[PDB]
Amino acid sequence: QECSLQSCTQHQPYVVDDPCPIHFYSKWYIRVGARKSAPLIELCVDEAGSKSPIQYIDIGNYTVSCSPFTINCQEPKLGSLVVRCSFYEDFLEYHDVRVVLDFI
Ligand SMILES: [Ca+2]
Ligand SMILES: [Ca+2]
Repeated sequence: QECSLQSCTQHQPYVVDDPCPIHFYSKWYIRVGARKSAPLIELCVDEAGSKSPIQYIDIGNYTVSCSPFTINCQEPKLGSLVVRCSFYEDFLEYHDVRVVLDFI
């Protein structure tokens, strides 16, 4: 699975369905420009055991929450929305799943 198609209300908050299978850890990124060779921008940061959206001056209010991960329902302006799914016993064994949105 390389992409996940999900449905939500355009421009309103949406808890993203995590496509990572059992025994995989999830981390959310934007892949800049949807270009494989480009940087991955991490969307959430852990502080004192809780996760919060990184306040990028540019990204705006795209990330509504990291408890749970919640976006405004739209494609990111800066690139693709990607979750990295990492196997619980081998962090070098992972697969990235791009999330794309249909609108209701
Ligand atoms: Ca990617
Ligand atoms: Ca073993």
